[PDB]
Parts: sequence; structure tokens; C-alpha cells
Amino acid sequence: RVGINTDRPDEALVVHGNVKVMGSLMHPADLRAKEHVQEVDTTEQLKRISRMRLVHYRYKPEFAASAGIEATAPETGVIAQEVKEILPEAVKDTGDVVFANGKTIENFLVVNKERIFMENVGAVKELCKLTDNLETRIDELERWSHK
Amino acid sequence: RVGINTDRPDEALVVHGNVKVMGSLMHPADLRAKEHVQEVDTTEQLKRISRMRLVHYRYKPEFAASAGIEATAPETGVIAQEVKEILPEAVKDTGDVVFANGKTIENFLVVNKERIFMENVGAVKELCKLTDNLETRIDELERWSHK
Amino acid sequence: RVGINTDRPDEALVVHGNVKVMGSLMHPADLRAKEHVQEVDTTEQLKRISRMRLVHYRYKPEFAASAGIEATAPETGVIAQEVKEILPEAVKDTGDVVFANGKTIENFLVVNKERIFMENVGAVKELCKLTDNLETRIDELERWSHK
Repeated sequence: RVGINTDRPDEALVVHGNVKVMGSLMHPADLRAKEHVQEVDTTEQLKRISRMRLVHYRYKPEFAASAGIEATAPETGVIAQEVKEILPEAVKDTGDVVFANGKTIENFLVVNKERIFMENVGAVKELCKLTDNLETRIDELERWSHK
Repeated sequence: RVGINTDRPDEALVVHGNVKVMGSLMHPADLRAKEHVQEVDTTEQLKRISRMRLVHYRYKPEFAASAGIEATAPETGVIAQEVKEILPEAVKDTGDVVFANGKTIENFLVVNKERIFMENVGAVKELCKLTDNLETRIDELERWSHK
Repeated sequence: RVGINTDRPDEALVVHGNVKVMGSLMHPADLRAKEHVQEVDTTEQLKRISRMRLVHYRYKPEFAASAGIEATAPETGVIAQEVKEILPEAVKDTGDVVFANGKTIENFLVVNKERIFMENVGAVKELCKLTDNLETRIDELERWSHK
């Protein structure tokens, strides 16, 4: 609908380049606009995080040219095809994407990174419960070792 | 000030829809624009993370219509009213919000998710110190068990 | 190239203020646009996270005025000069920045916070492996204590 450095904007705003924000990024999290509010399983959140594969990579020059970014800057993230098998809520199909040389990539996948970070919050909550359980099992051994 | 798919933009940029970014999101973190720099308490950061409640939810169709998003896509996040009692720095009141049916929601709350993720970084730093303390208490038991 | 509340936009989009997004932020993580895909060392990711320094701070009024943000709102983040020594992939030099009083700050540093959060994901994966190793060493002590 509104594209910066680009034509064919599927989403409300598409930025072919970097975004520099002085303030913060806000999202509507008010309860009064929600429904089907169910509790998450933090144990399942830690499992999906531990299966995820983080990679160092760089963008192909043919893609970086048509996307307004640099191919020489190192990147660190995830593979959308691998995350889709683990957390498909964080992956979307955005149709075709044409590179700078004319190569058309059909069914190009994008990733909602904030969804992964939210999953990481629940993973920390699970780690907090596991370490607290380990400290209890450690405390029984220490009290048993001084008797 | 500048709104996409929307009127009444309270903030510098309001996007009623999704944002697709090819590059990265940058923030001004230079020291020379900061003051009142105080150390954080990672122990307090882990406590606020462990109290937070992650929920699976979906947006009401009346809200999703007036916000340029879909009601059928599953979501995972936080309740702004619940985070405000835990981390009020991450919650802001944005005034009134009118749904697609005319229902006016006064004192609508938004959430800065990056503030929660930053809090999660300090929670990991606290978990790193707790597990290192547990390994020391484990190491004393193992060396005591071989004597 | 496109600036909101600002002149001199170095990047594709610069927002002097806050950004309110109804939907999600998406990034191109498709494998077919990647190269030099190497595995990350989660042990190195936990080390860089544990060295990082989180601070509470507020923006100087002279900077907040020229950036479209408030100086009275509390902030929590990182020092770009300190992160650059730890994770230089997350820091960029954006040239000169002039405050509201005329003070020119040369070599102003910005931070990609999502790069830090991605690093935090690998830190959780390392904590998951350490706690699992501690539970094994605890389990040997418990089975040895009942013989």
C-alpha cells in the first residue's frame, strides 16, 4: 500500500532499506481488543527454542541490490524454512520476489522475529523453573551431607 | 503526524497493518545522548519476567477491521493491563480507540515489546549467575563424594 | 531518503518519534536469499550476553527535542560504545548528529536491538544445555546417595 524504495507493496508499509527510529515501537496489547485468551505452555516454548537453528549469513548480492541493503554486512538470524517447521506462526508466505538479475523466487518466506523473541521470554520462564527445581534437589543433598 | 491506512495519528508514524523491512531497525544508543545512567538489577529483571503472563490470543474482528489486520491469524503476546502492574515503563496510554462498529475504547493501552525483550536479556544474565552458583555447589558435592 | 519529523535521512526511513504498528514486523529470512550460512557458537553467544551492560537512563533534553521524543520518560537499554566492543555487528556509525542547541555530535552510534535479542536466543539455548548437564551431574549424586 505504501512502499519506500520499492514498488509492489503487499503489506501496509514496505521498506527496502533500514529503519532508524528515535522513539519506541508500540503494539496494541490491550485486553479489551483480545479474545480466545489461552495460557501458553512454557515447557513447549523452551522445546521450540532449543530446536531452532541460529546461523551467521550474508545476503546474496542479487537480492541485496533489489532490496536496498548491503551484501557486505554480516547477518545473524534464522532460516525461514527451518522456523516454519518449528514455529509456523512466525512465518508468512509473501508471494513472488524478483531479484536484481530477474530471477523470480516464488513463495518467498518472511519471518516475524518479535514472535521468536516472545517465545524466548517463555523459555526463560521455563529455565527459571528448572533451575529452581535443581536448587531444591541440590539443597536436599547438602542438608543430607551434613547430618 | 504521519498515518498509513489510518486517520488520527497520535505518534510520529502509525501503521494500520504489517511492516515489512528488508534491513534492520536501529535506535540511538550513543552514550553522548544519555544521562542518569544507572545500573540495572538483573535479579529484579528476572523477577518481573517470571511474573509476566504470556497468552495465546486472537484479535476481535471488530478491532482487526479498524486496524488493518486479520482476526483469523493466531497471536502470542502479553496483556497490557497485566504488564502495567509488572513493568509500567513498557506500557503507554494512547487515548480513545474506536472499533469498526463504533465502540469507543477509552484509555487504550499499547505495549513496547522491545522493552520486555531487553528485560529478558537481563533475566538471562541472572540465570547465568544462578547456574554458575549451582555448578559451584554441585562441584563441592562431587569433590566431597570422592574423598 | 524518506524522513518523518526530520530532514537529512541517511537510511531508507527515519522516524523522529515513536512508531505504532497494529500488525507485525517482518524480515526476509528465506533460505533462497542467503549465502555463507555458518553455524553459530551458542557458547560464544552466552559470553557476549553476560558481558553486556544494561543501564537505566534518560535522554538529554537537548537531544530529545531534536529527535521528536520526550526527555522525561525513563529508558532502559545499552551503551553503543560498550556494545561495539562486545558485538560490533549490532552497532553502526551514522555520521554527524546536531542537537537542539547546535551541538554537533560526530560519529553518532546507533544500535540494532534485534541483533542483541537474537543473541539472547542463542544464550537461552546455551543455558538449556548447561542446566541439562547439571541435572545429569545431580542425578548421579542422587543415585549414588541411595545405594
